[PDB]
Amino acid sequence: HWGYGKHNGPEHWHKDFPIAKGERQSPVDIDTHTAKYDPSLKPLSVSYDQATSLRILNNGHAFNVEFDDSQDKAVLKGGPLDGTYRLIQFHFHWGSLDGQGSEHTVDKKKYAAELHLVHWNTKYGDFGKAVQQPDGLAVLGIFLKVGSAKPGLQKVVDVLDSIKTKGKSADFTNFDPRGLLPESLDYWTYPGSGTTPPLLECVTWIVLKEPISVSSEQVLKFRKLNFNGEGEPEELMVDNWRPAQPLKNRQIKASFK
Ligand SMILES: O=c1cccccc1O
Ligand SMILES: [Zn+2]
Repeated sequence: HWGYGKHNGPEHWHKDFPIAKGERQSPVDIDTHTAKYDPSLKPLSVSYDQATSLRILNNGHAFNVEFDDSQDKAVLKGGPLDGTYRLIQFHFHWGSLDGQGSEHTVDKKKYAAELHLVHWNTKYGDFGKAVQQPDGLAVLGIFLKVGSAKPGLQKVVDVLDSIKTKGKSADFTNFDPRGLLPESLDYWTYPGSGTTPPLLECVTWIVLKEPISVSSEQVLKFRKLNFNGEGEPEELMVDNWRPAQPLKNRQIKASFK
């Protein structure tokens, strides 16, 4: 089955998921000079005050912090979006070394990691119906650089010992994802896809310009997780990023001058 190794990595995905070579795949390189300011974009509205986290799960490719999405509680709207998108989960992608790990790149620069806050369009009733639609998802992408610690990340780092291997979960209530956001909500946006199989082309990407800083100790702890299940040979969960894909017939728009 798919993964991030030599034999089952991103270059192989297209055999089981032909949409891998589709017209609006993600991630992409953001060429900052070629991304045009769009003064018709709105400010992003991130309303996470009532977000209810439930659980954290190692799914064998990342860890997901899952939210209760059965009511309108943690929503994204505005910016490029029409309508209301509900947060369902966040996760990260990261590297084996600080010099790589992000999925999106900025003028070919790779950040140490990238956070994805996944939201589904509430006009489609739930996540599963939303991923049958070209405007089903909105993903807020936030870059991580290594420097100062992010205090709001620490509750996540500290629970990872308890979900080391694939299939493990832990209760993870009362986690406030506002503590993962940078100061500025300036963003780039484009139409694209999920970045893991099944790579569905549902996503309005909203990629914040400002990274967050995390400490070397915080990212080191991500790197102790395992792709494998308990009792299987240990394979460190590192380099769980898909490289930049061809832009094709798309324009990346900037919310800022
Ligand atoms: O960020 C993601 C969002 C939606 C679907 C699939 C995979 C991802 O990494
Ligand atoms: Zn992701």
